[PDB]
Amino acid sequence: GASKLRAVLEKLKLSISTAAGMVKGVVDHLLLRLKCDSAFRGVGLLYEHVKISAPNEFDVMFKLEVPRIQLEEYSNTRAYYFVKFKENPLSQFLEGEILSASKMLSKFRKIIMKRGSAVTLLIEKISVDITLALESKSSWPASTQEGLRIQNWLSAKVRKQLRLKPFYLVPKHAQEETWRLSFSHIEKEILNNHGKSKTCCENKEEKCCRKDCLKLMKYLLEQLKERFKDKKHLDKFSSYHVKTAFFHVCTQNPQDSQWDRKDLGLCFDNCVTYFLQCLRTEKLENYFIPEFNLFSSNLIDKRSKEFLTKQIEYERNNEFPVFD
Amino acid sequence: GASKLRAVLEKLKLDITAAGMVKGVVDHLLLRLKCDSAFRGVGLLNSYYEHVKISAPNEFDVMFKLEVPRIQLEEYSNTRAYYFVKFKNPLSQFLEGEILSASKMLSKFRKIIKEEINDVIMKRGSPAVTLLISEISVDITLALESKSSWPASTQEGLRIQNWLSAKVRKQLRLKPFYLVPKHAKQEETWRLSFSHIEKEILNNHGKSKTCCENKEEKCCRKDCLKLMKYLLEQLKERFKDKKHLDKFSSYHVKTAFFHVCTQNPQDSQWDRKDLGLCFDNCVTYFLQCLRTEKLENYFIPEFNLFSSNLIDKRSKEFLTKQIEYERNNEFPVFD
Ligand SMILES: Cc1nn(-c2nc3ccccc3[nH]2)c(O)c1C(c1ccccn1)c1c(C)nn(-c2nc3ccccc3[nH]2)c1O
Ligand SMILES: Cc1nn(-c2nc3ccccc3[nH]2)c(O)c1C(c1ccccn1)c1c(C)nn(-c2nc3ccccc3[nH]2)c1O
Ligand SMILES: [Zn+2]
Ligand SMILES: [Zn+2]
Repeated sequence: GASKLRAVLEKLKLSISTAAGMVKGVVDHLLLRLKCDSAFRGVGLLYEHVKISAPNEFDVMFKLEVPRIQLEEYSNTRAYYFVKFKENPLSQFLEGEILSASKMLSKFRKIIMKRGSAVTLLIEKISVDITLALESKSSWPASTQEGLRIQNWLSAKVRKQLRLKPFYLVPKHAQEETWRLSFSHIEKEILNNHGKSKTCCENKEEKCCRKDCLKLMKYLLEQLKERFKDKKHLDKFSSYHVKTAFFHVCTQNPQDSQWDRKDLGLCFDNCVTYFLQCLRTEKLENYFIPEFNLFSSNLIDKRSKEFLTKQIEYERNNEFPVFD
Repeated sequence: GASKLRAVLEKLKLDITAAGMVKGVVDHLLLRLKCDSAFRGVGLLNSYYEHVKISAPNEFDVMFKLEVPRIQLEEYSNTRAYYFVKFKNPLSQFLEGEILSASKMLSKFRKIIKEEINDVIMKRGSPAVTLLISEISVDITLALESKSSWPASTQEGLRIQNWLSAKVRKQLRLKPFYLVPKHAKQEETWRLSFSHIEKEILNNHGKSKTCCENKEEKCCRKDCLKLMKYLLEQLKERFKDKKHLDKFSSYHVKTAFFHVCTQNPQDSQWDRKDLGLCFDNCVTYFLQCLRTEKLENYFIPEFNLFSSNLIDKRSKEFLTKQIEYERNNEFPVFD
């Protein structure tokens, strides 16, 4: 039954660098204007399409390095932090000793169109969501110590090299002045360098279906969210849950031969299965922050997960009619 | 006879505390050099110390790097490896016309180091300075760092695509390259250096990313390289009172080994069980390079390390005879 999945992927691919050229013009302009300011002088780039079905909705991130940062964990949430400082161009945005996300974002929007993580620009069909992020080159927070468990797949050496890279903090409510950990750069680097073999997907002998499986999962969730957009059951699910579950599946299946392209049908099915399991048991560990449960009852209620479970099982039993 | 090979490797493994002493000197030198405007951005390539000889644990090798932004290279004759350094300036005090003088820069480098050393002893281009700590030796090399694109002479080198992948080769070529002062057969030229890339490929050396991180994936690449280098070191020692082997170096061994890695890209061609054959096939390849007088620089394909203009055929024939004898008699020089 994988032929239908292949048809779906063909249609998704036929739907580019033009629109991105327009977006690039606008983003370079905005970054120059921001760089003229004392507080955002170090602003910089770390295009991405959050929804695979929306080729004209872009997502970019403006970073800003914060040297010698001091993090205060909010409420043992493992993912949300106050940003204190350990000579400070962000002093304009302090509320006591904490960097205020409110003031910083207010000024950021000022320099920058439409309304945490911060601005939606139009450039008649193209939309661009811009998120502000602090960059830190300090070691990763202690809540990540047991995350990114790629040692049996991409290797312990790669894990060390990745953990030597910066981490990011985006403004997000937990209490209004908290910042949330972001590792989207690591997710991207893994997705584009995803095999146990370094030449994975560089030759016919070593073609795998990891990326295709992820795209099919994201498209399944997007189609289901669209179809039931009039109900509220699926409003809290996002491609972040899909990507986290996909990375967990990659950890469970670390060999390239478990992702042979010929087995797309099974591989995708496996992905679906794991996601469904996560829904039923209400457990989806953040891939980088293992004590953060994205499927906690404090975040998504039981009924929403049961509804998504039923809809997905229906789709799989009927060869995914929502793909059409 | 692979058991003897593994015995040799065991003995080579069995103090490197010594580095401590090395570090103590190195840091201090770097402190002093950083007070000068010309050497303001000096640092360690980074690992403070390396060893060019597997059998000289007290003989260390250090590279001090210094970034030259907006560098302009001009290739000497068509050497493909040697260049004059010009600029597109804290180094303007060493400028002879429009070209950076290796002689003046080196003179100042060693002057500063000598004055700092006096507060260790100094021995009199590339290993700019040799310091003897206590009774421990440290060869220090000055290198310019350029973060611009690699020179055009390297465009078809580093052919690791079928071994370490094309993505890895692109990432490696995005790293800086280095220029070490070195005279050419002309005394104000600089020679390309990629020893950082060499270290990276040796310590991340398999097609599989988990090569040598578990029992199922142990390969014998590093052991074959160690055995080749020990073979050369022992042969150069045994015949050091003749000049026949003075021009051969661990660089030749390493270059030939990397070529063999390109020829045998699969981890299953380096299974630890097959150490004996793998090493043999390394020796053979090196031998081939000696007979045909051809050993392309792994990063600069048109620079022939075994050219008749660099090493004459008498030396290559002597080394071939010695190596073939050793291989036919189960390597008694290892003892
Ligand atoms: C990925 C992502 N898909 N996505 C999405 N998928 C859709 C599918 C159909 C229709 C609409 C859709 N919208 C979305 O809205 C995000 C955002 C995001 C995208 C861009 C900018 C900001 N946010 C995000 C979220 C919802 N959660 N999240 C996150 N939760 C965390 C918890 C702990 C630690 C880190 C965390 N990161 C995150 O990054
Ligand atoms: C000679 C040498 N050419 N070379 C080189 N030639 C090039 C030609 C074109 C492009 C790049 C090139 N790089 C190089 O990088 C060295 C180094 C070295 C190191 C530090 C400073 C200067 N050169 C070295 C090594 C790698 N081994 N080695 C050595 N092996 C020994 C074994 C036994 C006994 C003594 C030994 N000495 C040694 O001298
Ligand atoms: Zn692949
Ligand atoms: Zn190995």
